[PDB]
Amino acid sequence: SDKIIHLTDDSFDTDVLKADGAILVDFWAEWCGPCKMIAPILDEIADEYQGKLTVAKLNIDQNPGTAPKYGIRGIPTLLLFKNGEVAATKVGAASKGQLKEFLDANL
Ligand SMILES: [Cu+2]
Ligand SMILES: [Cu+2]
Repeated sequence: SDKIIHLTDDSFDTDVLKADGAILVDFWAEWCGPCKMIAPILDEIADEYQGKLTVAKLNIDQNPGTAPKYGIRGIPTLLLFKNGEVAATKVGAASKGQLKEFLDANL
């Protein structure tokens, strides 16, 4: 968790929308087992990709306003923002290797 940005509905418009560079946003909730499984993978990705990527998390139960802005249907959903715009999307479970493939194709 040392490299994960904790987002809220109150901070999203600053920390994501006013940021240049790439930010991987994980939309999650505590009831979601696959979300909890990807959590340690995100710590590893945040470290390996530091300096070309920031990793952030938004809990959709605590912060219900953001996900509908992007039409999110279910979780996990990962949105890769580049300079305030969604540039890539991945839904559902992902292994480390699958997440690295997704990031490498988009960074
Ligand atoms: Cu950490
Ligand atoms: Cu490292």
